[PDB]
Order: sequence, then structure tokens, then C-alpha cells
Amino acid sequence: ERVLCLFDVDGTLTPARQKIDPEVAAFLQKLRSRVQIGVVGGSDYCKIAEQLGDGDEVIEKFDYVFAENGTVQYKHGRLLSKQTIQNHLGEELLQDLINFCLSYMALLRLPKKRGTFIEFRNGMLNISPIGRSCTLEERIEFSELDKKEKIREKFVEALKTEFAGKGLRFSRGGMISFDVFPEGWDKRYCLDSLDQDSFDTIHFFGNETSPGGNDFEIFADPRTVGHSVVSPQDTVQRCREIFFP
Amino acid sequence: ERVLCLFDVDGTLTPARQKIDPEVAAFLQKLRSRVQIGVVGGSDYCKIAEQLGDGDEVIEKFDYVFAENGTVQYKHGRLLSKQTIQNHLGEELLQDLINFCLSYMALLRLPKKRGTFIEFRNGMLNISPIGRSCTLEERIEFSELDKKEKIREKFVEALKTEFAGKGLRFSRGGMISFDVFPEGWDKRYCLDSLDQDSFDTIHFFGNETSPGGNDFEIFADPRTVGHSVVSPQDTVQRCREIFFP
Ligand SMILES: [Mg+2]
Ligand SMILES: [Mg+2]
Ligand SMILES: [Mg+2]
Ligand SMILES: [Mg+2]
Repeated sequence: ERVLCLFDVDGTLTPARQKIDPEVAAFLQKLRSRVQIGVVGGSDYCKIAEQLGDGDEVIEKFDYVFAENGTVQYKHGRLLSKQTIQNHLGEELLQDLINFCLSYMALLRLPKKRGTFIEFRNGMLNISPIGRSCTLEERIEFSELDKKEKIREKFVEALKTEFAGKGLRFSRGGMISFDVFPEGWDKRYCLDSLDQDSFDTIHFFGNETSPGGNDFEIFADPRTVGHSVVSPQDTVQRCREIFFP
Repeated sequence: ERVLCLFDVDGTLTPARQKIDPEVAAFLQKLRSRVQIGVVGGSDYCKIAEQLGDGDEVIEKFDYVFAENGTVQYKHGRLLSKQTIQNHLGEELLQDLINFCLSYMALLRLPKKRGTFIEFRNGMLNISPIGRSCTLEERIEFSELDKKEKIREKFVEALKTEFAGKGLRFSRGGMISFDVFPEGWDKRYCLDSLDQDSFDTIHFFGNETSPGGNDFEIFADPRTVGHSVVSPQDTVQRCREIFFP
């Protein structure tokens, strides 16, 4: 009878990278009268916050906010400390990775390069051949070339082989980047903390729950009751059926 | 009888990287009753702003704010547009530079690497072997090793030779980095805009006015009356002598 509803954000609660619909937002607060609610997203906290309210409203509107897949956690309004990727991987593998990337990207010739080719986050390294400090038009330009030349895909193939057996995973970061993260630091990461919070049931809702999707692992994990949705409206209706029948 | 007093910030108006003394700040506002006043600094606007007031007070307290040596300019409260380094250098030299740096740093093995090894600014590229996303203790650790191994100094020697004749200049960026900027984009850069503003006299005040110092060029430029100071109190007294005799 302690229940948590845990939601992916993009395509589950909001249009991708955009603000939640007030009606959906209103339902979630009602749902809170029956269960605790939480969000888990790959984006950083500032982005998620911006999609789910004004200011830091989000940490008050939700019982849990898991940013960067739960490597950053807010619990009932309070920021918890997070394990760092350097602490987890150790400095030597981390620098091996970094130097391989620097070396690989040195040899890539693009139309434009900018800066912040490697962004050190909590949950991962974000790798971007063009550089994260590019403009929107520059992103589209890179994106178009990337499809033609498989720039990010070939980079990732080289990295996976190079680091075979060493516990690194890779995922697409939009148009211009990819993430490198430790094995297990997908959305499931947040389930480890949730494990200590005495929930009787954790319901997870996501829109990418098929193999390869960024919700697959947390959806399939035996610690969650999994729910597959196709839209914020679908998520609301599913919740109505389960919790307000 | 249109006069501008233009001040370096660090060691000229404030302790380096710290907040201005209220008494100095008070005098500068008085000085404004006789002349226009402006600041020019290598740091970015957010840093300079933070040293010179709360919020964006600075653009109201000074007639001109030249951040990153004037590549960013506020004039009487208004942000002016700025030429970009890519526009000035062109994409091919820019990427030649970037790829040389990526390649060089790939081969450097440090105690720790983080991220943002190349930060694209308006006025320059900031190059950091450890990565700009490191903590203060990590900066000191790098700093100590850098002195032992001449990491940044050797990097810069290699860059200068490689790009000989191509109009690039280099300067120390604290403990962990160096800047790469186009020839002429030292503090003198701000004098070009000032040239169109019909000042009868521009007085420049700086604490690094000897050859090699970051105020030397603007101090020595024939467009300024140069003043060499050793402290914020010295700057105030010099101004008193000249403008309130
Ligand atoms: Mg989604
Ligand atoms: Mg499950
Ligand atoms: Mg100074
Ligand atoms: Mg002069």
C-alpha cells in the first residue's frame, strides 16, 4: 500500500523536450492522492525541470526526480549525493576512454568544429564530434552529414571493440552526440535507491519499452510492474484505469 | 571634454577574481560626474559582473563593459553584437588548430582528465589539458604537475611553431588552461569600437603594463593616455590627482 508511479518524461509525460500539458500535469497531482510519483529521464535536471514546471517546481511536484537516469536524485524536495563516473570506472579506464576519443576526433574533418567535444557529466561522458557549443543550424548541418557518413555510428563501433569486456555502454545523444556510461547506468540505476524506500509496488511507465529502447531495461526489470505507453494521454488513461477505476 | 576612463579589473580595481571594495566602487561613481567610465577584462562577462556588483548591476554602474577583451561589449546598458573567432579566422584554420590540440592532448597522460578540454568562447579558444570541468583541488593538483613538467608551456611552444605566420596568439588562463586568440584580440580590441565614440581622451589604467603584461598593448597604444597602477587604492588616488585636483 506504499506505491510509486515512476514515469519516463519524453513521449511519456510530455512532447519530446517540451513542456508538459497542463491537463496531464493536473492529473499527476491528483494521482498523488493515491500514490507517490516520480520521473526518470536521461536529460540533465535543468532540462527536466524546465519541461515539468517553472523554476525548481518539479522537485515539489514530484516525490522523486531522477535526472541523468538517477545518477542525480531529488527525493521529497532534497538533493541526494551521487556516485561519480570517475569513482565508478577509476581514473585509468576513464582516461583511456578520453584519450581514445580525443585521438579519434583529431582525425575527423568536419565542415565545422566548435568546442566541448567531451562533456563530463555525472551519469556519463557526452561525446560530440562537432562540439556541443554549436548553434541549432550547425546541429542540423552536422546531423545531415552524420547520416551520410555514419560519423557517430562508426566512432561508437570503434569504441565498443576497443573497450570490449570493460563495462562501457553507448547511446545516441540527439543530433550531435553520444553518451558513454557504465554498464547498468541506464534507467535501472534509479531502482537501486528506490530499493531502500520500502515500496510495495513500483509501476513504471515508458514509451520506449521495446528492445533497444531507453526504457526497456527498467520496464523489464523484475522490481517494476511495467507499462508501455504511446503518449502522455495514454499514460493518463492507463493510470486512471489502474488507480481510479 | 568627452573623456573616458577605462580600467583593467583584476589588481587594478579589485583583488584578483574578487569583489570590488565598496569605497573604491563609491569613488568610481563619483568619478562618473566628471567622465564616462568603463572596464576591460579578459574574463567573461558573468565573472566581471560578479566582481563589480550584484546581478547585472555592472552594465548600469559603468558606461562600458568590455568582457573577453572587448569581443563582448555593453555600451550604456546595451549589449552590442560581437565578431566571432570563426568569422575572423575562417573555418579551416580554426579546425586545423582544434585538431592539432585534440591530437596533442590525446598523447598527454595526466593523473586525471575530466571534460571541456576545448572551450569555444567569443574572444578565443580556451585549451585545458585536464579539462575545465575539474574541481578546485583537482586544479591545484594539475597546477603542481604543470610546473614540474611544463605541460602548458610545451604545448604552446608546439602550437606557435606549427602555426607560425598565421596570426594566432597565446596566453595563460590561470592554473589549468591557456587561451588561443587572433593577433590583435588582446585588450586593444576594445579601442576599435571606442574609436567611433568621439572621445577627446581615453585614459587607460592597468596593473600589468610592462612588456608581457596583459595591459601592455592597450597601455602603449597611441589611442590611450596610459596609467600604470599597483592596486585599486593607487588607481583611486591617481584618478583623484587627475580629475579632482
Ligand atoms: Mg520517452
Ligand atoms: Mg518490470
Ligand atoms: Mg590586472
Ligand atoms: Mg597609450
